[PDB]
Amino acid sequence: WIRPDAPSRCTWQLGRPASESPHHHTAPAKSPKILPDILKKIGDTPMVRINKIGKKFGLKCELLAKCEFFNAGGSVKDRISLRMIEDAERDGTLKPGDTIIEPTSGNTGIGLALAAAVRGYRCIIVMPEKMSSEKVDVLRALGAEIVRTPTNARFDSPESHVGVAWRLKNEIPNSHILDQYRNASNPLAHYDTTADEILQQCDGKLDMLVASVGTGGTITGIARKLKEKCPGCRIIGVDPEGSILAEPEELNQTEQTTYEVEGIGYDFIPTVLDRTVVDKWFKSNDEEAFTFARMLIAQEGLLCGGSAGSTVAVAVKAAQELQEGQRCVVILPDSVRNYMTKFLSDRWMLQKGFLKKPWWWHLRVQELGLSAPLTVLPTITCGHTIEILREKGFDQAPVVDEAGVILGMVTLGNMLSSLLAGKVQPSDQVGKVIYKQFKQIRLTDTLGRLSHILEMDHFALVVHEQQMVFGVVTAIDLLNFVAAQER
Amino acid sequence: WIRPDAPSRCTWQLGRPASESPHHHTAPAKSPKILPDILKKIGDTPMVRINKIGKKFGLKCELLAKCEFFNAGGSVKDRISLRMIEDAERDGTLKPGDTIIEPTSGNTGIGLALAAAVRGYRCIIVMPEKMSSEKVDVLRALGAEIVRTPTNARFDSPESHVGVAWRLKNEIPNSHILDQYRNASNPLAHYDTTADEILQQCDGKLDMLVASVGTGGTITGIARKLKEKCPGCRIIGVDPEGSILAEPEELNQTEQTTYEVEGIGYDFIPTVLDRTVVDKWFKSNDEEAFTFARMLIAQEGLLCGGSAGSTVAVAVKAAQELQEGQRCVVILPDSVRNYMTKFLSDRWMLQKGFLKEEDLTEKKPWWWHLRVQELGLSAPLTVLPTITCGHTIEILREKGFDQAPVVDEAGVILGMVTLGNMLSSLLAGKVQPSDQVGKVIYKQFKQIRLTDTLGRLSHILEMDHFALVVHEQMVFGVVTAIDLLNFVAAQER
Ligand code: HEM
Ligand code: HEM
Ligand SMILES: *Cc1c(COP(=O)(O)O)cnc(C)c1O
Ligand SMILES: *Cc1c(COP(=O)(O)O)cnc(C)c1O
Ligand code: NA
Ligand code: NA
Repeated sequence: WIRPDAPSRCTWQLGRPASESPHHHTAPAKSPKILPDILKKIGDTPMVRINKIGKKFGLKCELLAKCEFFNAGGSVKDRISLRMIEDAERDGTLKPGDTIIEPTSGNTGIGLALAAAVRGYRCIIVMPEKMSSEKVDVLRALGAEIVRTPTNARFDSPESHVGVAWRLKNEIPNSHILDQYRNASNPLAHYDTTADEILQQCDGKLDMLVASVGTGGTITGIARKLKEKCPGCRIIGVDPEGSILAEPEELNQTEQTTYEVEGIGYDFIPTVLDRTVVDKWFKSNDEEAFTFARMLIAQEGLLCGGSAGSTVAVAVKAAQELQEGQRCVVILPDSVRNYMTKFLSDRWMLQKGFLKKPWWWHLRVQELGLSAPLTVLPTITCGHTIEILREKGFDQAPVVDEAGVILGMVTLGNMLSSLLAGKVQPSDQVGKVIYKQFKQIRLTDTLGRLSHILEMDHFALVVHEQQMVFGVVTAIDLLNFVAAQER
Repeated sequence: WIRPDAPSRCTWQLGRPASESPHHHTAPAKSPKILPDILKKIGDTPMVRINKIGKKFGLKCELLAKCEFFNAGGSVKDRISLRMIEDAERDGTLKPGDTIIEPTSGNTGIGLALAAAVRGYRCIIVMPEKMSSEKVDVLRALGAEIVRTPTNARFDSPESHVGVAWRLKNEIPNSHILDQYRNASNPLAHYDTTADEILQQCDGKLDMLVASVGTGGTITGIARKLKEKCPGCRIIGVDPEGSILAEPEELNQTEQTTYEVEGIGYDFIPTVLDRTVVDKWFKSNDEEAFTFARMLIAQEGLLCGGSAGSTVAVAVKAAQELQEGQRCVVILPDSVRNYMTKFLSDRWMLQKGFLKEEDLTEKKPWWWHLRVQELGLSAPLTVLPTITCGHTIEILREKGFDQAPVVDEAGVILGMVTLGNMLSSLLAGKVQPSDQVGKVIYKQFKQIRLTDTLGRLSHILEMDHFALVVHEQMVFGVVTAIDLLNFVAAQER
């Protein structure tokens, strides 16, 4: 076994010329008009000015986001996945149809699974239990095999994601662990490409770089290059509370060692992380990470993930010293796709304790002044439905059976349109026209609750615990109320 | 009210010089090094060669995918959202802080909500009930207000997405419906940009273009440009069963008018759709759409949506008429993000009948239907929750076990402890020998029955490390992925 935290034997030093590098460096390769496969859509990610969040928190400098979620697999890790595989192929390590096994928090796994799918490798991913089910869904669809490990397993225990990866490799002939924690291809991808894109996009002018840290390849690769090209650029590392990557060590004094944000922080120092090139660390927490991720979406239209939020949360503190004319770049590592049922969900945010209202929000449904609806039996014909709605002056009716079970809604307009198009005959029962989907809501529920319900259903049927329908309410009724009140 | 199917008053005809257009026309532009905002990340999408799928279905031509899911909002509609807003701003129609209301199947709503978030407009989306909750979650996060309409509401009834959009607008001052069904800004975005990109990318050489159809903006804009610049190019339109877009009308004969694929097909002919520039239509269905979308992911690594699947399902038939050296381009409209809990989920697919246990078990390994009991389980040592960390080390070592379920006096399973994690914890000073195991115990696990299959175990092991075998409450066994691997390897030796 080779431990993921063994001290690095890299003899790189700032001031040492590139000639002396024992490593293979891949230069930018002119992209053809037609990409031979999706793996060429990795790199050259956009750099986008942040327009509202910096100003809101009193930054004077320019704040720019390097948006790594536009890579083919949706994350920054697509760069290292591709580079680790290509170098291993060049080395003769990785032969056609071999098996790739990787311990990952998710994104390196997705990157590797995507390349494996394209290139024809068997791919086995080992991922802690805390990681999102959205990651599992994409991994499965890409044909990866998936093993999970307890989130709280110490990294050197047999059941850690690293321990289990090495134990699987030992049982599977022609398997390899490319090993993002030790493989130079990880930070070198960022040194050769990500860093050169940033310089190019900024015309070599950059005062601060803020990056969250997991393996440390991103911050290490970018920093080694920037210290060479742009030594005035301050390097700011972001580490979650619970992790021990940050220096000085006094920053890491808490009991808690778990957190909800995914992809950053560890219980060991990865070999590829060079902490000497980080000028200053900040600790982040889950609440600010998710607050800022939601802000990035809502104010900048940037559909990014949790650690992107961590990074920007730090950047608005760290770049406060910068002046107008100066420039801070942040790395946004992955996409909102990984977190659809996590921080993107208000219910989740509430459950986890991580979370303004219009004037009408706390009012109750009954204050709408509901009209008691006409109801019809499910045995009514399409023709008699038209006749009774028009005769009684209603445009719709709940269909309710003899036992009082609400079966759905019919409307005058849809019944007429269906008749006139020959979809139903006047003597048909209403089965082919009835709207079956609706949501019940109480007389005593809030209009806020109604508003939420109306994001999923057209019709809310008003009921009460104490068999009767008190009203049918749609979004137009709620608007009419709100508008009338304020006119 | 203006019906979204009124006959087009456009007098374009194939052969009329571009100098006769009365429209505003843009073109693809080089983008700046630093984007001023994310709305610049729209257009110039990749054209990617499809390497496995074409060959597998016998195609001789080159098959290329235009991947619109790389746009800022995740779809092709980001092009028309931006264009409709920019034109309405230049017009003087849309003023600072006005309200945008749009009837949408979801992607145009997302596009407009994204632009509205950036530029500061109130945005109200009106979306049929069938559209995914993933769309709702993105819309919500972008600050859009969301209203829904019955999926099988006829377009001309008051409760359709188009009818409800009109009724909302009438009650909200300073609101506008940009109206993708009638607004020239929709097909023009594709005529001016999408089509020109496709031609630049193909060096002006292609033989067939296959596109699925909803508003008709994509196919109409592309086809009008291609018919002018590449008149050999065959235009193939894809329409779901249940929709009336396709011609001849005989193709549209069907029992149902509902389907699960999102973003294509309608019960009316949108004003922006020019069907005269479509050479041939193919009817698609849900099963092939989702089969092909999953195949695009699994074989090409293209993280696309349902209608992308519809399009490729048709392309592998339509392009059979092409020979080696010809080229077919397909439009892939949106991303897998919208369908995470729909076609991406095997449970949803099974529930819907688009996946049948038969070919779900054809691809299955020999061990798949063996039972957990056939692993030959060892009775595990269990320990009480009052055991100390020190005594856990001792009893595991003494009795020869690497792990033990923690089980209270009443038989409740509290979790697992392991020798390795207990020792690492002790050596690192996280616990002391006399501590109880609360801080080291793994509380997460999944129960499985002796009579469950190894296929079921395999699924379980994609979510949990430990499966604890129980029966109707003694523990029969503890199983992990490594145990399953060892068993399969031993039987295959
Ligand atoms: C003048 C430039 C450089 C020199 C002279 C240098 C030198 C070395 C040497 C001697 C090794 C040890 C090989 C071995 O133990 O088998 C090594 C490993 C490594 N280098 Fe470099 N290196 C340079 C640049 C870089 C850069 C730019 C990066 C990353 C951005 C990097 C990352 C690594 C990593 C991750 C390893 C593996 C560490 C280990 O196994 O302990 N190096 N380097
Ligand atoms: C090249 C010569 C073209 C001419 C002479 C032409 C002409 C016209 C005219 C005169 C109208 C106004 C209808 C009215 O309100 O009276 C119109 C509307 C329109 N045009 Fe064009 N057009 C051209 C190209 C295009 C192209 C390339 C597209 C789409 C790619 C397009 C799509 C439309 C649409 C969607 C409308 C709105 C239709 C309506 O409201 O009924 N046109 N066009
Ligand atoms: C990997 C990752 C990071 C950190 O990048 P390293 O190069 O591993 O330090 C941050 N966020 C997410 C979501 C990641 O996957
Ligand atoms: C809009 C859309 C289509 C059809 O494009 P049109 O330009 O409206 O014909 C196909 N698929 C998806 C997912 C869409 O959003
Ligand atoms: Na993590
Ligand atoms: Na649809």
